[PDB]
Amino acid sequence: QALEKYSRDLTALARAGKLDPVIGRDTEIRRAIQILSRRTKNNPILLGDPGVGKTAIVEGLAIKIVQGDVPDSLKGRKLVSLDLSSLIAGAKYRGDFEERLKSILKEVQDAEGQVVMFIDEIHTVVGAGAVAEGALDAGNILKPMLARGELRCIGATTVSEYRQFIEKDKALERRFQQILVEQPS
Repeated sequence: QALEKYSRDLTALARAGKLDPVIGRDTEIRRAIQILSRRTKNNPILLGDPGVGKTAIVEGLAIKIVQGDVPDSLKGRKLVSLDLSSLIAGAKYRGDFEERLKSILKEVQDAEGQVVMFIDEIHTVVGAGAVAEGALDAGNILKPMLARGELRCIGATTVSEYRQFIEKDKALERRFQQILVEQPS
């Protein structure tokens, strides 16, 4: 709330048997877990073309969490996927857009690491120019939060978009660990 409105709860979906089995991704999922367990460089970012099924890896992580197959750092966590398009479409002015986004993210922060957030197309929230001037830019809120390590976050994007919008930003580069997803599975 409005986290519930503007996110999909992957851990809840996992518990209901609503996520498809993920095969051939044990290594990638294990790596994401290791990354999420670290002090600073602890935001895994899945890189690969759309056709490799990056979201499935996040769904696999949700599955592992709910069966308790994770370190103390992730035991009992809720894993949510942020729905930015719905937030953008539902707002018209910068003020209330940012207030609603801050409200969602404060709820995550107040959970003090009990909530992990997946952000797909993450280059679109880093305030590096993917969002048009004059358009509603989540980067105003998410760039500083991510750069300061205020979120437990998994991201996804393409290699080229990562290199364009995230690479060269030393603050984000420091926080993120790339996981290359080479082939569909």
